[PDB]
Amino acid sequence: EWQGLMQFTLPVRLCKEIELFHFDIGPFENMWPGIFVYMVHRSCGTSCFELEKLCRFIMSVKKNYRRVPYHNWKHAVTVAHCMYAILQNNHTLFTDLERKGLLIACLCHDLDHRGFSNSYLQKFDHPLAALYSTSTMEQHHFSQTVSILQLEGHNIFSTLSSSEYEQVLEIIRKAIIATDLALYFGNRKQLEEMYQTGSLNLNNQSHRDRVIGLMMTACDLCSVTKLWPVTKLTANDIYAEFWAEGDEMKKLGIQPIPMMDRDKKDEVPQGQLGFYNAVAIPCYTTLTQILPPTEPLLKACRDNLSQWEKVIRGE
Ligand SMILES: Cn1ccc2ncnc(Oc3ccc(Nc4nc5ccccc5[nH]4)cc3)c21
Ligand SMILES: [Mg+2]
Ligand SMILES: [Zn+2]
Repeated sequence: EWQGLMQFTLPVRLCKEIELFHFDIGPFENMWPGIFVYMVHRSCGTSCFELEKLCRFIMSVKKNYRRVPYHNWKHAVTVAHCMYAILQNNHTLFTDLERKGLLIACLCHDLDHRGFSNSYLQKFDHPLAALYSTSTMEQHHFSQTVSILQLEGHNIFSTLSSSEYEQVLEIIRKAIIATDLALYFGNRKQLEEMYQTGSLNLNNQSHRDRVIGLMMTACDLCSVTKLWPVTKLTANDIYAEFWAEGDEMKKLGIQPIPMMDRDKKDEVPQGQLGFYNAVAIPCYTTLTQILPPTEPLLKACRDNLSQWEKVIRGE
């Protein structure tokens, strides 16, 4: 498996399209791992990692994604691609070590996701909720990454110094924890505060960490920044999984919130519009303000929002 991956070269007809924010990995399933290789080479250099160790890592990450409807291997690569495009349009603002870490983090941010929310696992007293009280799945996701890195021939940061190793693990740690949507609101409120007061300093490490946190959220939800046909199909995958979580509550004899209730299928468009306005728009809006080149994401988000309006209005 990892043998054929090293030989892979990306089709030339996709060299300029892959750089676009709205790029859809959808119809390139068996190219996905090589696409991640491509992106890492272009953003961090070809002589950044040993190819063998990197390919072993990608393949092990792949297999440790469960066959769930949304939080699966495809989602990982999609989030990784969004991050790539962000980093490519903001060349100088991020260090070499941050580029390596963030792309790895995006690929690993949902490792061994069971298809259940933190809310579900905490309610029903899951061993993972017993272990990690808050940001349950996210701490597991990172745990999983560490385990994979500590496998033989999988340590892709082996060439980095002892000091550089513990720095990139912290960058990875924070980026993955930040993908907990519950933490997003506080983060974005703080970043908006700093912008309008003009107290935002990118020399400030804790300010850097916050900006990165927002980038993680923006990449995580980047399905809303694709073209309407792609976005609509991704919406189907999210709800299929949400509804599967809903069914598991019904089997336990407990009625789930309408978001996860499949009998509330009609209220999906209204739920979507609400989500775009409350969560998606402010996200990409604040990100655009901090990183102006990321504007095509906001533009793309506005487009889809208006499409859900047409749905609600029946057009
Ligand atoms: C996580 N995620 C990543 C990308 C992405 N794209 C779209 N939706 C996402 O997640 C949701 C899904 C649903 C809701 N709300 C909701 N309210 C409802 C009320 C009734 C019925 C369904 C309802 N659904 C909010 C967020 C996405
Ligand atoms: Mg997650
Ligand atoms: Zn995710």
